[PDB]
Amino acid sequence: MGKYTKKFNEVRSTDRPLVGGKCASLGEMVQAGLPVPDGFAVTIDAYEDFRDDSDLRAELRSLVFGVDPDSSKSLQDAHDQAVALVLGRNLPAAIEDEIREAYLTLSRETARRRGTGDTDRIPVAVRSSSVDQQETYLWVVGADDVIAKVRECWASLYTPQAIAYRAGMSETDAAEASKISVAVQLMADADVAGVMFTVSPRTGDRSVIAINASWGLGQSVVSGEVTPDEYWLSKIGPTLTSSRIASKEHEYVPAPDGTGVIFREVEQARREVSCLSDSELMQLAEIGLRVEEHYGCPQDIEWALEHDSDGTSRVMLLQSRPETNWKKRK
Repeated sequence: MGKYTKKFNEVRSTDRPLVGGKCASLGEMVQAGLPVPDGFAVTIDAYEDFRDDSDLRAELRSLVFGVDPDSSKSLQDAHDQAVALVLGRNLPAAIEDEIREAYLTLSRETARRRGTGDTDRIPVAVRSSSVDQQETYLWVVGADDVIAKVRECWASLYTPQAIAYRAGMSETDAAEASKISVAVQLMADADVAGVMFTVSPRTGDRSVIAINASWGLGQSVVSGEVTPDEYWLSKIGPTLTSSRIASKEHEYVPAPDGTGVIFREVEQARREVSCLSDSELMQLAEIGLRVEEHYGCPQDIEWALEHDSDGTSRVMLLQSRPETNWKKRK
């Protein structure tokens, strides 16, 4: 059937009926040639056919429609019971196996691409996706945890707040507002990571690109636990105009078992070397231009770079927002 998961490369914008907003979002981006972490959507029908396999639907509705919406003890109660069922009832085999298979596919493809161990335990993020509250689990490892966290996502539909808000609506609306999708995406396993601005934070010059980069996970650069290398390009060209290479003393990497990060020392030989090649700056610079023309304002981008087993450098776009000062001023 194939009804329950869809790879990101195949999700379009016009798939909002089946994957929701966040996921059709990520779909248009890949489509616009913006390289977001690879993964798949768990489609709205995974949750839908779950609640329809037994009386589960009637009972959750009953619970939501039952509540004293001005009593907190009423919301707690309904929340508790609702969640127990959402994590508890049997998941239909067709749903479970497809989610399992989609994850194994991602893990094997990735282990091939990264040229790392094919151990079916690739770390992923799992994040909820309303059809029109964000739940996020990071560093999820193995098919069992993916299934477990996908269910947690479905359960977050039944917070005190979320219940109270649907308890109001017409049955139609609550049914439509109970639809959910789930995104399963690679955690980065960055060789180099960092941030990029398509405007100078300092001057508000919108004709330059600033990249701050360090070894391993972007966390060391985002949290200021390392002194990054700094590069400046002009957009016209693009032309590299300036670099400043630091002693990069620490990095974060994935934990071996994939469940967290670990802080460690960058060994001598790598500390004072430039962590981005001239071709990689140009890759990054080009993605910044794409990303900024897509959104239509200057960006503050968080990126990662992986070197694939064959050798090609692959840039991942992890997050992106308007650059704050440009925005503050405006």
